[PDB]
Amino acid sequence: GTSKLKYVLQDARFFLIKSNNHENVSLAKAKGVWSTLPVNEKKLNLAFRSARSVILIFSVRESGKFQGFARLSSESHHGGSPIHWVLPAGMSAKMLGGVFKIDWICRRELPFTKSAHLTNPWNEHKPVKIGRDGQEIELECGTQLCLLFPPDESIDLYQVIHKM
Repeated sequence: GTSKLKYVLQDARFFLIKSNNHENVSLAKAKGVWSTLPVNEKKLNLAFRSARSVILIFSVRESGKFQGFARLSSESHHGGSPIHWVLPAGMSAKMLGGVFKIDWICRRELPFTKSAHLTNPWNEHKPVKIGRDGQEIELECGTQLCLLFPPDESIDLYQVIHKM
């Protein structure tokens, strides 16, 4: 192991990402991209310039779990291959903001039952599983949450350390 992981998380910022469906998280896992609404896009872009690592922790609504976490490797950008998200009905892809490139750090799941002892001071100390899409997670909460995930032996953090 967890040492390179701890190095990546040192002084990171953490954001809760809530997805309405598994297909979008699977797309993000396969393509290494994420997109969010502009209010969250601006917060993530500000954070990306401000911190060594900005970590997105993903949870699909009604799943009762986190599905993994990833590190921003770029600010948002527009143009390029349109990502075929499953949009929330109404659902203009034009309503989305730009595309963030992300490097996955752990693609394994963690059930909420394992994070019930972690509260997020930036969301009224509610359990860290609770929060709107884009909710920032305080440093210590976010670090301990990431350390709870089962190690993902498929990922080599040597590559993402060099991007810091």
